[PDB]
Amino acid sequence: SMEQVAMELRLTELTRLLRSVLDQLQDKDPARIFAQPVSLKEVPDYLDHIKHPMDFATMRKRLEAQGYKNLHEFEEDFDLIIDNCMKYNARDTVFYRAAVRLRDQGGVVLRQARREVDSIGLE
Repeated sequence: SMEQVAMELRLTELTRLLRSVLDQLQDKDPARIFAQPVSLKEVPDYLDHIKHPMDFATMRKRLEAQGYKNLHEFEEDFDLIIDNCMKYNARDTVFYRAAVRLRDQGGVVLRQARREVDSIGLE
């Protein structure tokens, strides 16, 4: 149907915007600490601690499959990256501190993303 195609175009539009947002957020992780999933070979107990692992590569895979229906779902996954890190790692670590900086700098980006999604009406 035509209505279905129009909804699909809206999803494609949202995906384009979120790709730009994802690129901007990942730029705030210059150390690439959050670029890839935590390795279960190198951290074998990780899933005993963290029940829903997340990372930028995994978000990008979901994004390119148009798997985020709205900004809230995208933000959920970004918050997992930060929140998982701040639980597993202690405050005095480069990992925790990178997550704080990513959260703070990312908030700026997500503030304007929300306005743009509302403004152009993408969800």
